[PDB]
Amino acid sequence: KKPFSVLLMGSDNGRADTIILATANKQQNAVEMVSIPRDTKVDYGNDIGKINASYSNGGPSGTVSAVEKLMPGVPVDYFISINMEGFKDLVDAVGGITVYNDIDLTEVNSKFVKGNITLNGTDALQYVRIRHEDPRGDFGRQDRQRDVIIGIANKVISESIMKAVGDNFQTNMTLTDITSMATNYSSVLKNVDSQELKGEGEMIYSESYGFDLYYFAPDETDLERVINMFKKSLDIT
Repeated sequence: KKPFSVLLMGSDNGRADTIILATANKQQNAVEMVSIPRDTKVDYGNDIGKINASYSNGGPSGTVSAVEKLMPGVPVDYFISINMEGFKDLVDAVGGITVYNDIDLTEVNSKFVKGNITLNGTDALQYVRIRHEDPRGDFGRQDRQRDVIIGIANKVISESIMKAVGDNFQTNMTLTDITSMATNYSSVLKNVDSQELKGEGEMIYSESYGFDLYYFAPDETDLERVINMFKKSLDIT
């Protein structure tokens, strides 16, 4: 059971407003996720850009190509993109997820109490989009993002639900693909470590628009740490 990767995407011309790369490994028995910031700078040649805009080129496959260029060593095996509608459905189509909420967030929704809570599509999205209310800042939105993704995955392993979500869901994976994963990599959900690519933001003037835009310069040092980590996650050929 060779380990594999899958680029998780969240949309909303079109853009990839959330980009998460993940690796599952039966041996190591763990999931390794990395959320690359949506503003990550990318060269086109001659013209710079934000990684989230790689969606414009060929839909999702485009972003996949941007993540692979951004991670030369690392190979992206599968991809799965959903817009927010597709998200809401997906959660309900699986009966709603369940997650451990770290902090009292009842000021956003009475259900966002402490401990394990159950959320339906709408409620899950309201959970994930929280911000000011969570004292943990970006890492906070990051945990919550993670929790919902694993919460959705623990349900999936307990299908033709790709009909209830349909058009808002896109994956190069097949039906027999998901099947094999639930029946072989189920264990990989025991250990799940997600982290955010470290770097710095910067304002670089734009010739087309007429002003400075925002870009994220990932730390060259950490980019390798995570690149090699992913290679070690997939057993470098």
